[PDB]
Amino acid sequence: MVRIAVAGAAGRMGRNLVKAAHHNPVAKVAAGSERPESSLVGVDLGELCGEGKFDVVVCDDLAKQIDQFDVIIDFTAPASTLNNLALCQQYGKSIVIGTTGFTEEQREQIDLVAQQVPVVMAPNYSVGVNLVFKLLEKAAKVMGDYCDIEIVEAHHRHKVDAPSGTAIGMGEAIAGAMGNKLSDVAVYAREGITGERTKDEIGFATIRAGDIVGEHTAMFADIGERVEITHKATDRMTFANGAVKAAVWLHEKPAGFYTMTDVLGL
Amino acid sequence: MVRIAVAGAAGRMGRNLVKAAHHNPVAKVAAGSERPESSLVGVDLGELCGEGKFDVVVCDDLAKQIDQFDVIIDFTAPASTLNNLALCQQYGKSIVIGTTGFTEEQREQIDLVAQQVPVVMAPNYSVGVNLVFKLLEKAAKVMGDYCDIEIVEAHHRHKVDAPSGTAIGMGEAIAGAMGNKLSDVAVYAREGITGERTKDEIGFATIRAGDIVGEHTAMFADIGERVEITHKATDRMTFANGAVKAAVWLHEKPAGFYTMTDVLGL
Amino acid sequence: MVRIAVAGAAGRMGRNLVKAAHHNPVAKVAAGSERPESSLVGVDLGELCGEGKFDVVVCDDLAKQIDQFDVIIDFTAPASTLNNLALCQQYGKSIVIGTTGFTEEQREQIDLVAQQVPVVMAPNYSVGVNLVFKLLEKAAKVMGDYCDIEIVEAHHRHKVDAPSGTAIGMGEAIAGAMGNKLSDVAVYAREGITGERTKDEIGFATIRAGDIVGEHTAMFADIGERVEITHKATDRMTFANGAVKAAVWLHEKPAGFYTMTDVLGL
Amino acid sequence: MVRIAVAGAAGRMGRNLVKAAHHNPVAKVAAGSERPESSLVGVDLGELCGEGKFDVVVCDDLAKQIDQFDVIIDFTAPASTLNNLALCQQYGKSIVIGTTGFTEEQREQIDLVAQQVPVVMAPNYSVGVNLVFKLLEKAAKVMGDYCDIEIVEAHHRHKVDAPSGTAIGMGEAIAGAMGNKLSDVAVYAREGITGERTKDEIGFATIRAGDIVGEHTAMFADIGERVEITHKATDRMTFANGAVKAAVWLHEKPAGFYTMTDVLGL
Ligand SMILES: NC(=O)c1ccc[n+]([C@@H]2O[C@H](COP(=O)([O-])OP(=O)(O)OC[C@H]3O[C@@H](n4cnc5c(N)ncnc54)[C@H](O)[C@@H]3O)[C@@H](O)[C@H]2O)c1
Ligand SMILES: NC(=O)c1ccc[n+]([C@@H]2O[C@H](COP(=O)([O-])OP(=O)(O)OC[C@H]3O[C@@H](n4cnc5c(N)ncnc54)[C@H](O)[C@@H]3O)[C@@H](O)[C@H]2O)c1
Ligand SMILES: NC(=O)c1ccc[n+]([C@@H]2O[C@H](COP(=O)([O-])OP(=O)(O)OC[C@H]3O[C@@H](n4cnc5c(N)ncnc54)[C@H](O)[C@@H]3O)[C@@H](O)[C@H]2O)c1
Ligand SMILES: NC(=O)c1ccc[n+]([C@@H]2O[C@H](COP(=O)([O-])OP(=O)(O)OC[C@H]3O[C@@H](n4cnc5c(N)ncnc54)[C@H](O)[C@@H]3O)[C@@H](O)[C@H]2O)c1
Ligand SMILES: O=C(O)c1cccc(C(=O)O)n1
Ligand SMILES: O=C(O)c1cccc(C(=O)O)n1
Ligand SMILES: O=C(O)c1cccc(C(=O)O)n1
Ligand SMILES: O=C(O)c1cccc(C(=O)O)n1
Repeated sequence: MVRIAVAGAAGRMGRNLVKAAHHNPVAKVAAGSERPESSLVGVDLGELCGEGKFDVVVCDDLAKQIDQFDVIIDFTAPASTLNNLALCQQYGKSIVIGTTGFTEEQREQIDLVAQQVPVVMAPNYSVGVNLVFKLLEKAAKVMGDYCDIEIVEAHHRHKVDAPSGTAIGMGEAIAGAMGNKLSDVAVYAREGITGERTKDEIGFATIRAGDIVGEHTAMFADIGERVEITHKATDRMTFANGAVKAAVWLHEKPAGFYTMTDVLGL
Repeated sequence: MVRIAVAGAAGRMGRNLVKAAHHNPVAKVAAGSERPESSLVGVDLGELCGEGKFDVVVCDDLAKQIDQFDVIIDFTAPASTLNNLALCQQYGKSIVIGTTGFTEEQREQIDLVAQQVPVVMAPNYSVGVNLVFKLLEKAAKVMGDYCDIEIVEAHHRHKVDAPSGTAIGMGEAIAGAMGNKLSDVAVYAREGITGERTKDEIGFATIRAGDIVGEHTAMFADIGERVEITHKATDRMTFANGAVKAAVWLHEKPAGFYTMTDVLGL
Repeated sequence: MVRIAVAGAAGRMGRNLVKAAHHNPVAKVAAGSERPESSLVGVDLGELCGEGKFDVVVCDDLAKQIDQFDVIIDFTAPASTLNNLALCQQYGKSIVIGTTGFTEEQREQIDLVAQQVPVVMAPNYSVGVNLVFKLLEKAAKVMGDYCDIEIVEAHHRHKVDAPSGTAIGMGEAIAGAMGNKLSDVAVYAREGITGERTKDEIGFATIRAGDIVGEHTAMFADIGERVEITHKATDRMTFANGAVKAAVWLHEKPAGFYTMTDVLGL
Repeated sequence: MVRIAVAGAAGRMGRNLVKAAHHNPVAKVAAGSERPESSLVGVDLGELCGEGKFDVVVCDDLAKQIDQFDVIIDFTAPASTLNNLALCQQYGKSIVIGTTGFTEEQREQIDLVAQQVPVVMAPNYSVGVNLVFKLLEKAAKVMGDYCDIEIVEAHHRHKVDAPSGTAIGMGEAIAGAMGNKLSDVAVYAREGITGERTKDEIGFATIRAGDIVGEHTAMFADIGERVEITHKATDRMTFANGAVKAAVWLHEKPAGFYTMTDVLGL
C-alpha cells in the first residue's frame, strides 16, 4: 500500500482524486491540502466528496503531514505544484503532476529536479488520450506530409489556459513524428484576412463553454477526405483513477521523469 | 426570363453559378467576367464548367456587355464587387452579392447605393443557413441569457477571411435577439491565460482545412446540457442555385437592400 | 411547501432526484422507494447521494409513507410507474413521470387516469430538449417536405429501451408539423439490401455505449446541405432539476395530462 | 501504359473513374460500359464527365471492346461485377473491384477466381480509410477488451446496401485484432426492449440521407471517456484516384486476391 496526499483537495480534480484514492484498495488517502485562505481548511476529506467521514482533514500545508504520505497527487496551479515538488525533494517523496500551463522556465525546473525525485507528469491521465497520442504518430507518418492538420479542443467555462495542455501535447506528438518543432508550425488564432492556409501549419481552435469535461479532435485533411481522431472525456474520474494508478505505479520507483505513457506501457 | 452576368466566372463559386444559371430554365447565362490578367479571358463559359460550348465568352469587363444582362451575380472580392455595384447604378442593373469580408466603410457604401439599385446581399445563399438564423433567434430568447454561446466554423484551406461572414451573421442574429451588439460580446481568439470565460461573451473558433465547403455550429451551453445548431454545406451548388433563384426573384423589383431571408419568405 | 417522494431512489435518476429536491429550497424530499428485494431498503436517503443523513429512509412501498408526500417523481420502470399512478388515484396524490418505454396499452392507461390524477409526463425533463422540439417544428415546415429526415441518438450501456423516448418524441414533433403520423414513416433498422431510401421515411439510428448521458440529433438533409439540430446532456441533474421544478409546479394543480412544455411555458 | 475499362461509366463512381483515369498521365481510359437498357449507350465518355470528346463511346458489353483494355475498374452492382470477373477469366484481363454488398456465396466465387485472375478488391479506395483500419487495430488492442464498441456510418440516399462494406470492414478489423469473429458480436438493429447492452457486442448504426459521400466513426467507450476514430469522405474523387492507382499497380501482376492495403504498402 501507498499513502497519498491530495493537493488542492477541494478542487474539481481534488475532490475526484480523494474519491478515487478512497475507492482504490491499494491506495490510502492520508492527507489533503487547500490554500491557506480557504474556508474548507479543517473540513474532513470524506464530507467534501460525498463518501462520509474519513477521519482525515484538510490542512493548509503538506509539510505538516510529511509522515502521513508517500506520494503527492497534484492537480492545482503551477506555483503551488513547484512548491510541492521542492517538498518532495526535501523529504524523499514522490509526485504525480496533473497541473497544466507551466511556463518554459517552470517546466525546465521540473525536468531538472525529476533527476532527483520520482515524478509522473502528463497533461492527461485518461487511457484514451494516451492511446490517441500513439494514433496521432501513425496518422502523421501516413498523412501528415500532404494534409492540413488542425486541433480542436473544447473545455468547461472555468479552464484558464488555452489551448489545453492535451491539445499542445497532441500538437507535439504530431510535429515530433514529422521531425518538426511545434512552435515552428502552430497557429493559435485566425482573425481578419489570414490569406490562404500554409501547407504545414497546425491550427488550434479553442472552445470554452458550460461544463464540458473535455473534447479533443486532431484532423488530418486532404482534398476529398479527412481522418479525425477524437477523445471525449465525460467524467473527471477518468483522470482521477489514472492519477491514483500512476501514484501506485510510482511508489518505490527511483528518480526520473515518467509519463502516463510509461505507466500504461504504451 | 432574366439574363445573368456572372462575375469572376472562373472562381470556385463562379463556375458553379454558370452551371446553376444554365440549369435554371427561367435564367439565361449571358455574360461572365474575370480579372484582366486572367488566362481564361476569351474562353467559352460552358467549357469551364463541364457543360460544353455556350456560345458566350469571358470578358475582362462587364461594362462591355451591358446590353446582354439584367442582373450581375457577384461572388468575387470586395473592391471588384463595389465596382460592379457602381456599374449597376450607372446602367440601371441589379445585383446579387455573395462576396464576404467587406470593411465597414465598404458595407456603408452598399447600404447607401442600395437606395438606388435593387440589391440582394447575404453571406449565405443556402436555405439551411437562412433557416438557421431563425432557429438561433428562438434559441437565444430561451437559453441565451444564462448559457455560454460559442460559434465554431470550418472552411477549406483557400478561404481568406476569418471568421466566415456566415459565422459573423449567426453572431449578429443571436446578439440582435438578446438586444446586444455583437462587437460588445465577441471574442475571436484565446491564447495563454484567458482567465475564466465571462457569462455574456460569444466565442468564435475558426478551422481551416482541406476542401471543406463549410460547417457552422452555434452552441448554447448550460451546466449539464447544450443545444447545438449546425449547418453543413457539402456542395457549392447549394449556394449557386440559391443565388440564381435570388437573381430571378430580384429581376424588375425596385431599389432596396434585400436579403436571402426576404427572397425565401422566412 | 411541496413534499416529494422519489420512486426508485437508488437509481441513476433516483439519486439525482433526491439530491435535486434536497438542494431546492422550494421543495422537500420526504420519501423514497426501492424494489422489495433491494439491499438499500432501510438506508437513509442522504447517504445515497453524498449529502449525509436526511432522517428519512427508503421503504419498499410508498403506500406505507402516504402521509409524508404530495407528489411522486417516478423514473423507474413502466410496470412500477403504473402501480404508482394507481397509488396516486387511490390516495389523492400527484405524479411526475419520467419513465420511458411504455407500450401503447400502458400509455392509454396513463392518458385515461390522468383525467383523475394530476400528471406530468415527458420523455425529457431538460429545457434544451423542450426547446429542440420547437426548433424541429420550424425546420420541418421549411425543409421537411423535400429533405431526408434522420434521427440519431446515443445513450449509456444500461438503457433498456430503443430508440429513446426523446428520439421518438422528436420524430413525432416533426411528423406532426408535416401532417403525418410517425408510425407511417419510421424505419428503425437497416440491414442487407434496403434499396434506395424512400422520400418520406424518418430513419432512427441508436447508439449504446459507455456512460453517455444522452445525445440526440435531428438531421434535415437536401442534396448539397443539411441542418442538424442537436442536444447533448452531460449531467443527469439537467433532468432532475427539471423534474423537481415540474413537481413544484404540479402541486395543488387539478387532474390533467401535463407535459414539460406546459410547465416551461413553451 | 495501362489501359482501363470503366464499368458502369454513367454511374456516380463511373463518371469519376473516367475523369480520374483521363487526368492521370500513367493511365489511359479506353472503354466504358453501361446497362443494355441505358440511354447513354453510344454517348462519348468525355461528354459524361465534362472533359469534352475522348473519341471513345459507351458500349453495353465490354466483351465487344476486349482488345482496348487491360484492367476493368468495377463500381457497379454485384451480379454485373461477377460477369465482369468471368470476362476477365475468359480473356486474360485484370479487375479492380469497388462494388459492395456481395453475399457470402458471391464472395466465395471472387476468392476462388482470384486464384486465376489478378484482382484488387476493397470496400474503400481512400487512403484515409485504409489508415483507419490500422488505427482501429491499435485502439482495439488497448481499449477493446473492456470498452463498448459502436460503429456509426452515414451515406447518401441512393446507397442500396446497409451497413456500408467499409463499416463491416472496420467491424472485421476490430474483431480480428481481438481474436473474435464479427458475426459472433455484431448487432445491426435495436428496437423495443433490448435490455442492457452485452459486453461483447459491436453495434452498427446506419444513416441514409442527402448527398453524403460517406462518414464512418468507430467508438471505443469506457465509463467516463471514449475514443472515436472518424473518416469523412467529401469527394468521390478520393475513391476514384485510389482505384486508378490500384489499376496501375495491378497491371502485369500475377493472379491473386489483393487489397488496397497491399497496393498502399500499409
Ligand atoms: N492532467 C490531467 O489529466 C488533468 C485533468 C484535469 C485537470 N487538469 C489540470 O489540473 C489543474 C487543476 O484543474 P481544476 O479544474 O481541478 O482547477 P480547480 O481550480 O477547480 O482546482 C485546483 C485546486 O487547487 C487549489 N490550490 C491552489 N493553490 C494551492 C496551494 N498552494 N495549496 C493547496 N491547494 C491549492 C485551489 O484552491 C483549487 O481548489 C489545471 O491546471 C488543469 O488544466 C489536468
Ligand atoms: N454568400 C455565399 O453564399 C457564399 C458562398 C461561397 C463563397 N462566398 C464568398 O464569395 C467570395 C468568393 O469566393 P470563392 O471561393 O469563389 O473565391 P475564388 O477566389 O475561388 O473566386 C473568386 C473569383 O473572382 C475573380 N475576380 C476577382 N476580382 C475580379 C474582377 N475585378 N473582375 C472579375 N473577376 C474577379 C477571381 O479571379 C476569382 O476567379 C468570397 O468572399 C467568399 O467568402 C459566399
Ligand atoms: N424523462 C426523462 O427526462 C428521463 C431522464 C433520464 C432517464 N429517464 C428514464 O427513466 C427511467 C429510469 O432510468 P434510470 O437510468 O434511472 O434507471 P435505473 O435502473 O438506474 O433506475 C431505476 C430505479 O428504479 C427502481 N425500481 C424499479 N422498480 C421499482 C419498484 N417497484 N419500486 C421501487 N423502485 C423500483 C430500480 O430498482 C432502480 O434503482 C428509464 O425509463 C429511463 O429511460 C427519463
Ligand atoms: N470501394 C469503394 O471505394 C466504393 C466507393 C464508392 C462506391 N462504392 C460502391 O460501388 C458501387 C457503385 O456505387 P455508385 O454510387 O457508383 O452506384 P450508381 O448506381 O450511381 O453506379 C453504378 C453504375 O453501374 C451501372 N451498371 C449496373 N449494372 C451494369 C451492367 N451490367 N453493365 C454496365 N453497367 C452497369 C449502373 O447503370 C450505374 O450507372 C456500390 O456497390 C457502392 O457501394 C464503393
Ligand atoms: O490538458 C489539459 O489542459 C486538461 C486536461 C484535462 C482536463 C483539463 C481541465 O479541466 O482544465 N485540462
Ligand atoms: O460566409 C462566408 O464567409 C462563406 C459562406 C459560404 C462559403 C464561403 C467560402 O467558401 O469562402 N464563405
Ligand atoms: O428519452 C429517453 O428515453 C431518455 C431521456 C433521458 C435519459 C434517458 C436514459 O438515461 O435512459 N432516456
Ligand atoms: O463501403 C461502402 O459500402 C462504400 C464506400 C464508399 C462509398 C460508398 C457508396 O457511395 O455507396 N459505399
